[PDB]
Amino acid sequence: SFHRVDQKEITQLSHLGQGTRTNVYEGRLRELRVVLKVLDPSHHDIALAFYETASLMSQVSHTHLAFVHGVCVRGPENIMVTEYVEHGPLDVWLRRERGHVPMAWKMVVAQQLASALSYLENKNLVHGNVCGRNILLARLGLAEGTSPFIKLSDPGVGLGALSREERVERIPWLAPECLPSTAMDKWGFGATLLEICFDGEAPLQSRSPSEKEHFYQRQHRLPEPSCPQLATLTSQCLTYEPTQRPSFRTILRDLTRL
Ligand SMILES: CNc1nc2[nH]c(-c3cccc(CNC(=O)COC)n3)cc2c2c1ncn2C
Repeated sequence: SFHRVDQKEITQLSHLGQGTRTNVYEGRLRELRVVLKVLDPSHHDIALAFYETASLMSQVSHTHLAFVHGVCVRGPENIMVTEYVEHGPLDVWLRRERGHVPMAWKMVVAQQLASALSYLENKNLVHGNVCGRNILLARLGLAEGTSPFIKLSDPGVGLGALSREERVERIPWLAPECLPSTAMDKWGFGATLLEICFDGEAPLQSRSPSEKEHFYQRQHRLPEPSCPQLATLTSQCLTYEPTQRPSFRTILRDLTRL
């Protein structure tokens, strides 16, 4: 279930970048500034995983979740119309501001992200693509006495429809059980906290596919974060056994208790 957008209602503007089986553009709806996620020419199983994401995102509402306006489906074209968030992806921003992002700023982002994921967990919904690229900055929190404001974006094509090579490319955000899950987002959240702590440089992100697969096969563990208040929590989320990961209710409480 999602809103159908007619092709006449959307205008495509400049290219923002590439996603998994997609090209992202700034656009106009009706006029409202939006983002257009244009799926590549695809088989039906890929387009169905794109529809499942649009349906998931159309049935949720949370202050830290990005809005989905609908989907344009006509012949070979599939375009998801999503919320344009003022300052774009968190990973890109963190890399530009490297060395100048305070610890307190990172803690706020962590709590907002846990609140969005606690909301999804309570509705028994899995995101499957938690990473810095999918976290959007609505407010920067740069001025004295202000705080950042993030929105978790849609997960794009569902993990279940991707190739093994594409899953390997998602290491370290990919939960290890997904390599060959109501707990996969806890691992994705933990790897995103490391990515945030390291100013947008996630561990392993540069390693070759075979090096990434060996790390998981041997159950080597990711580094401790540079934020000392997040070390216990990241270690608990980044456990190979899925049943040992804490719930987002616990994660969100553990963050408020710091
Ligand atoms: C400003 N608002 C938004 N910007 C976005 N950029 C991307 C995006 C996606 C893939 C690769 C890149 C990297 N490209 C650059 O660094 C060059 O910059 C143009 N960027 C998605 C996205 C977005 C926004 N609001 C909602 N969403 C989903």
